[PDB]
Amino acid sequence: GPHMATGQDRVVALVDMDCFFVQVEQRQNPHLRNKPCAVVQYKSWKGGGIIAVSYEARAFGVTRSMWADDAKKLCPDLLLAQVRESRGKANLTKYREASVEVMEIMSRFAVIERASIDEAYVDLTSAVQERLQKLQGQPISADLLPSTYIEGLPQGPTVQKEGMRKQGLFQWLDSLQIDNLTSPDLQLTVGAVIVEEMRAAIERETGFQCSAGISHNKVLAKLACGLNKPNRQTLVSHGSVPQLFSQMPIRKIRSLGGKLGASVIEILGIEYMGELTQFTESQLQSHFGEKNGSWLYAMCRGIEHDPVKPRQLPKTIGCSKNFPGKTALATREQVQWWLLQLAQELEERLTKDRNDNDRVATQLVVSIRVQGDKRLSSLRRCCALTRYDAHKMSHDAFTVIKNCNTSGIQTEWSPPLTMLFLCATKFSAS
DNA sequence: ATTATGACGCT
DNA sequence: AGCGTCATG
Ligand SMILES: [Mn+2]
Ligand SMILES: [Mn+2]
Ligand SMILES: [Mn+2]
Repeated sequence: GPHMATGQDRVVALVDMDCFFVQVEQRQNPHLRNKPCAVVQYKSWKGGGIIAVSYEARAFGVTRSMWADDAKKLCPDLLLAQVRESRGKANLTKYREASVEVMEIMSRFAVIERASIDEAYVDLTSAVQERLQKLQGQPISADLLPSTYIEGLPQGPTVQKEGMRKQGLFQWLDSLQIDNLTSPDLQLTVGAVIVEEMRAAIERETGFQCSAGISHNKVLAKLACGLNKPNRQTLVSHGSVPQLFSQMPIRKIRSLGGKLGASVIEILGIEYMGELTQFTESQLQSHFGEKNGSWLYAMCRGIEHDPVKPRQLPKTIGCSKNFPGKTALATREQVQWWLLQLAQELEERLTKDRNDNDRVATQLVVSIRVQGDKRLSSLRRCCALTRYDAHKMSHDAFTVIKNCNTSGIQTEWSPPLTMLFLCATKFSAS
């Protein structure tokens, strides 16, 4: 009735860089621009594993996780850029620095939450109130929203993509009641104006294009961002949620793409996010736990309260390498050499971090995988991180993993190691 | 033999 | 603390 809280109090955007590592490489090498191209890690095994794909190449079926040799079967003219290798491993510094460029631009408009190397949520509620006070009642011109889709429109009583985008936007803007600064649809619209400006600033100042979603919470903003890529933004209003969710597979919503979403589907006998509305909050909590159940109950109605956290920097700084199949580490000298390689990269990144961000890590986490273990991590052990020195860090990691060697020979390592991972955590202002 | 990250929930 | 899940450039 009048006391139902519809979760329309915030304006939240999710900005995601289009095929990010590809764009970084295309900015650096103009010969790659506007071409089918992909970014690969390594090269010897099947041409390298693809981790990013330009939209031109996606049209040929090239995807992330493809081996480049297989991708070349789909797209023989595919161009490839390789991630830098340093100390025997992939080194992603170039992409982390490019990410910082984008994040610093976004931070000029509002508080952001770094959600990945190429995406950030934006809490625009306050910026929207500001812009609405500046608009002094003036209507919102379509010219202010030149790359915005309104999800669900056009509807009701041109066969070109841009024509439909414009028709839907016109329908939306024509319905807009711009006379109260408290309408959630108006607030979302102003949010989209701001996101147009933010995306223009990112492209002007970095060369990088991005997509974005604008809605009332993080989950809807992320979902919205995916609806119209690349180089476009999408507004998902509260009112669009019933129709949008009525045919939305459950796995498309962030956090439901894995085992939990599979159990929602199997236990409840449903397929689409909207079907969740027919269950009581207690029913959902009974199957999926109190937190998940309350979250699902609100989220299938378009409502979620998870805040945009004020955090532009990563909480951990880590280094990892797999040693698959026959290249697993089987001698103590091997394990120690690779721990040193990882620790040297970690030292370099940590020292840069301390200089840039006025903080120091205080905990070192060591994770390994042993051959024949199905898990991603066989074992995790922590120890104190008291100095940014790679030799000490690698000695300490060896000390906390040494008792895993079930070999009679101390020169051999059994069972061989298929993964090493060093992660610095628990940062403190320095 | 996708690999290299990173956040967060659970107990 | 150590383990598992989700995301996935
Ligand atoms: Mn992206
Ligand atoms: Mn992303
Ligand atoms: Mn992606």
